[PDB]
Amino acid sequence: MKTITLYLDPASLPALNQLMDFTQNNEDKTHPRIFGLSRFKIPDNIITQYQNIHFVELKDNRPTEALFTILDQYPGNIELNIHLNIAHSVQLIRPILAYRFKHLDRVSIQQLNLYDNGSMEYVDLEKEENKDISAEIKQAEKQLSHYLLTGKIKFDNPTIARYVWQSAFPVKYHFLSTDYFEKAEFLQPLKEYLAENYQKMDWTAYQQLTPEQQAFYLTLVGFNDEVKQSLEVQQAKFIFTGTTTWEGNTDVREYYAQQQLNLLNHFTQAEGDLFIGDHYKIYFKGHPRGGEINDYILNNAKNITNIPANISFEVLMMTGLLPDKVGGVASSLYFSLPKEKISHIIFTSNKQVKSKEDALNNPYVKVMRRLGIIDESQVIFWDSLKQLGGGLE
Repeated sequence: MKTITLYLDPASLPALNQLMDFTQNNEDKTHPRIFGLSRFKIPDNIITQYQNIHFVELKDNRPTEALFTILDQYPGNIELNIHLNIAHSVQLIRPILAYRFKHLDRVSIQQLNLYDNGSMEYVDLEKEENKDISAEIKQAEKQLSHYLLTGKIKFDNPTIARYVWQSAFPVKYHFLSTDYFEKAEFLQPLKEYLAENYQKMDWTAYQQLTPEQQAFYLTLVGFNDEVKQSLEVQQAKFIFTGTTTWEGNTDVREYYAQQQLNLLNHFTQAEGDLFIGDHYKIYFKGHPRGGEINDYILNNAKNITNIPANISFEVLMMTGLLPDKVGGVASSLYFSLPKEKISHIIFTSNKQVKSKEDALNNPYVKVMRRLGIIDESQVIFWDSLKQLGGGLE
């Protein structure tokens, strides 16, 4: 038999873990590998070090049928070692299970490794409170058995279905928040069911790699030496999280840049309501779609160091380079952060959030509040902050 390893993820955090897995096994130059990581282009000069390495696109959270052509190149008995995004696991595995169904004499599933997308999974699990979780699990197990057999996907509970793979295959889950599973009383039947099949995401894997593997990993994830050096200064560090625009009663994008500068001043200036201290070196993490707003902010906040948007907070955590403090405009990204690193999260106006009270009801904010990761006082509504000038700095 031949093992083929498939790395599938439309998002970021599962791919970062899967690229770490690849790096840990990167002395094996010929192990068949299929990469379907929509957000990560593996550089040519890595690809050409490997044989039997293949690439598939994802569409609508499934590998395209081009996957079948690759698997057809392995005519013997093949075992699939599959890495997946938990939230998207059902769609991602569908063409794999379709291929298995068609080649049942030679294709088997060796094991699954599944990784959180992010706050998604937790926001979705919260919607299942008050259900009979034991009964939801058992029904999903039966519907998965039908899926693996007849090929008909229908889950009464798509959220719980993400967690019943052990009923069919060997599986390991890698969770952003094991505390959630262990402290959400309503999920105790699921926590017990998952048994030894889950662990916390391994944020220190990078530190155990050889120096050459560390460099390899940084190349895989697009974390170049310029940005890395900028984050190794022996000083306290604060990252401001930028946004795009919000409901400010104007379409003028410059207004939203100026207002984000005002929010930044409340962290950087002693006069600010959110003052972090004069001893922090300031960084800016623009929203990936901020575009020219990010240029406006960088230009008018002179002493700030830009962190490009492709460098996620998780890859900073994966490499041990998270700053000491993070604050600014809110996003579900904050769910991934250690509690000690979160300063203040500022909510802007939209359809669902028009006040601090609304912000406290935000779905990921609610999970974080239950887990004790933030206090309500760390949640700020944007227009509660007065206009504040910058400094000569």
